[PDB]
Amino acid sequence: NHETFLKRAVTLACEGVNAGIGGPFGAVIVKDGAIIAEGQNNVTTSNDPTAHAEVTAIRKACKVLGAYQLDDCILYTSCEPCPMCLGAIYWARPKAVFYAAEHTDAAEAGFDDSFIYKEIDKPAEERTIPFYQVTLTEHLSPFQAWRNFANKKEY
Amino acid sequence: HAMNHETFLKRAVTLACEGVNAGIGGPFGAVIVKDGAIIAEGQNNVTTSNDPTAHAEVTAIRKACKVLGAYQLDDCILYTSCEPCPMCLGAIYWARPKAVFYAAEHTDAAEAGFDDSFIYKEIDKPAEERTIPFYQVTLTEHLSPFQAWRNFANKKEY
Ligand SMILES: [Zn+2]
Ligand SMILES: [Zn+2]
Repeated sequence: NHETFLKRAVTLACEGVNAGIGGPFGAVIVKDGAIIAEGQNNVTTSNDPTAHAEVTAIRKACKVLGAYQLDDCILYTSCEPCPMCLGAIYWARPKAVFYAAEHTDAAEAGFDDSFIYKEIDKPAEERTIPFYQVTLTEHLSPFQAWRNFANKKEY
Repeated sequence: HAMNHETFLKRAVTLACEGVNAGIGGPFGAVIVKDGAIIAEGQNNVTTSNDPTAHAEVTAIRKACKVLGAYQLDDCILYTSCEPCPMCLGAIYWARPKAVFYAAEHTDAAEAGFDDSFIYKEIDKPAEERTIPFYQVTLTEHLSPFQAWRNFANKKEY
């Protein structure tokens, strides 16, 4: 069944492109043998650069589950997750990920997937989008608030 | 009142503290600035929105794009209370603001119990050996989406 679900993700990626929804990426999230949510890249039609197929599928699955974690779920994606989506997977915590195409296939199609992976390893200020650290005396204050917030929900 | 980077970062830190104390979510805040003014603010809201992608930076990016009616953050600067985790660093690169300023570091988030540092380390592990394993499966049709894209005349690049 892993192949079946991955084939569905690839079909969704093609359909997304051909219907003008977005980019060539699709994803499916499964739990207990049932698809709980699907996603297609929809960045340009939703004015949301975070609306990658995997992110969209994660958001929709979490809404169906009424949860912020993907306990016992498997994510199937048409292409290896980019850094944003790999991060989203680690915050959502499904049990496994299956993918077909690789980041190099996305890069060959003109996308920044590979470039972003490489930017992570560059020194912060030399990144194409520079990242500057600034010292603030109260930079740990949010963490102190968190420690003292009795009704917190960990994530 | 002259503004500087520290002033926008302090607003991000205030948003992080107030987001925790109002029960919105985690100890992280962010603001997006354009033309010297804040155009969107974000607070981590993962557990109240049932959305593990709702980090402060992602929320601020989403809101700013809605304000601008765009999917890019042309000429914007992002200020965040803590160094972006891998998800948010990726979101920044897909949104394309000009620069990012941050106060606390990934090590501070890790010391407070968050997975920020862990995820950066996981990127470098072989896919199948990751704590959340990533399995590549060969499908004959794996390039079909990209062929569709190359042939879709009205595509909008991003
Ligand atoms: Zn992605
Ligand atoms: Zn983040």
